[PDB]
Amino acid sequence: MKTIGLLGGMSWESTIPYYRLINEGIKQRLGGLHSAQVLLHSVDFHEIEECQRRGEWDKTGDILAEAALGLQRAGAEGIVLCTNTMHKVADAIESRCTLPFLHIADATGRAITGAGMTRVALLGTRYTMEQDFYRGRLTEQFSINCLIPEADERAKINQIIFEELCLGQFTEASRAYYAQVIARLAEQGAQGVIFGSTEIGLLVPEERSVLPVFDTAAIHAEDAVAFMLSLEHHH
Amino acid sequence: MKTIGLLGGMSWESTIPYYRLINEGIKQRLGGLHSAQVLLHSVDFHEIEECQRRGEWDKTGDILAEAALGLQRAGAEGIVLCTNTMHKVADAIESRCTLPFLHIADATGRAITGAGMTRVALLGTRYTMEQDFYRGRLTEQFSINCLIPEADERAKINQIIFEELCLGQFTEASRAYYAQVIARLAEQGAQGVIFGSTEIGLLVPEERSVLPVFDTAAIHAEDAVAFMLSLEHHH
Ligand SMILES: N[C@@H](CCC(=O)O)C(=O)O
Repeated sequence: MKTIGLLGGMSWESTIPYYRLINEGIKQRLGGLHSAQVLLHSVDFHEIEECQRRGEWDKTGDILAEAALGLQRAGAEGIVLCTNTMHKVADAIESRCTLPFLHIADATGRAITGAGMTRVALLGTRYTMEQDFYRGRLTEQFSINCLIPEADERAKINQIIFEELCLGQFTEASRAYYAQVIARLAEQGAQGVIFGSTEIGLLVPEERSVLPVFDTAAIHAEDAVAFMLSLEHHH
Repeated sequence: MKTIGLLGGMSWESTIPYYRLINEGIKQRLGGLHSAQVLLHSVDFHEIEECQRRGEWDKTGDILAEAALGLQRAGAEGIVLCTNTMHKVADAIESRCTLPFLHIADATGRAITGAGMTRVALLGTRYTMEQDFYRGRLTEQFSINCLIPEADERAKINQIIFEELCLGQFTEASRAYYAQVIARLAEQGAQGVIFGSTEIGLLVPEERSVLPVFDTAAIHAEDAVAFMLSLEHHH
C-alpha cells in the first residue's frame, strides 16, 4: 500500500476519526493484523487560528505547505488535509508539494457523481458555505451545482454549530431546524446534502434528512484508503 | 514547544490514547487553543508482528530506526515509541536516530522511585514480562525489581493483548482476570503494578487495582509533554 500523509491538529479531536477510519478501512480490505501506513503532522492549532482570525491565509498556506513537504520527505505518497475550513489554502499545498493532494471536495464530488447526482446542497459553517473553496472545487472538478441556505439560515446554522454542536449539545430543536432547511433545499432541486463536518452528521441522522446525506469527513477518509490501495478513482 | 515524534501503529488502537493525552496535556499546560506539535509514523502492524513471530528482531529494529529518521527529517525533536514490547529493539532506534529517545521504562522508573518503591508487579506481553530488555532497564537505571505472574497467567495475559486489545475487543472477562492476578502479586509483596503494555490502560479502569498503578501509556504521554515543554526532569 502507499503511505498517506495527514495534515491534522485542526482540531486534534477531529483528526482522530481520520486515523480510526483509515486504519479500519485498511484492516477491512487487507485482513488480519494489517494496519494503515500513515504519516501524520499535527499542528499547534493556536498558531493556525491566529493567522486565520486576521485573514492571513497566505501565512496559513505557507505553514501547511511546509508541513506537507516534511511528510513527503518522510515518505508520504499523498496528502490529506483533515479539515474542511483549511481548504481555503488547498491551492498552496497542491501547487507547492508534488504529491497527489486529495481534496476534501474531490472525495465528496466522486461520491456525489457515483450516486448519479448533479445538484446538491451544502450545510456547514457560514465560512465554508459562503467562500469559493468548497463549492468552487465541486464545479471545477465535476460540474456539480451546489445550493446553499439563504443568509438568515446560514447565520442560524452557524450559530448552532458554534454555540451547540461544538460544545456537545445535540438538541431536537436544532435537529428539526436543519431537517427543515434540508427540506427547503430539496424542493429547490437539491438531490443530496453534504454535511460539512462530523458534528452536523451527529445532529442530523440520515433518517431525519429527506435527502441522501454525504458526510464529507467520513467520505474523505474512505477516499484516502482507496488511494493507498490504488482502487476505483485511484487505480 | 518541541515537536514530538511518535512511532505507532503497534497497535493503532493504542496509538490513539497517546495522541489524545499528549494534546490534552499540552492544552492543560498552555491553555487557549494550544495543541500538540506531533509527527506520527504509524506502521502496518502485520509486518512488525510477523517479524516478532519469526524472531527477526533486527529487522523490526531496521524498520523502526528508519521510521525515526524519517520523523527527524520532517522536524521531530524527540522520539516516543508507543509500545512497550518494541523497546526490545530500542537500542537500534536510539543509536541510529539521535533525537532524544524517551524510553518508556525511564519515565515509569522515575515514577516508581518517586513514590519510594523498588519491587513491583509487571503485566505486559510475554516478551515484556519474561525478558530482560524492559526489566533490565528498570534494574540498570533504578535498581528496581519486578515480580511477574506465573507461567499460565502470562500465557493468558498475552493472548488477551494480541487477540483482543489489538483488534479492539475489550471485555470484563479479560479485565476481571487482570484484576485477580494483581491481587495475587500484592499478596507476594509487590508494592505496585506496572501496566507494561500500552493497551492495558484501554481495558482496566485504575480503580479495580489492589496495588498502586503505574500506567505506561499515561506516564509516557506525560513524559512526552514534559519534554516538549522542557519541564520537570526535562530541565
Ligand atoms: N501494547 C503492546 C504492543 C505489543 C506489540 O507491539 O506486539 C505493548 O505496549 O507492548
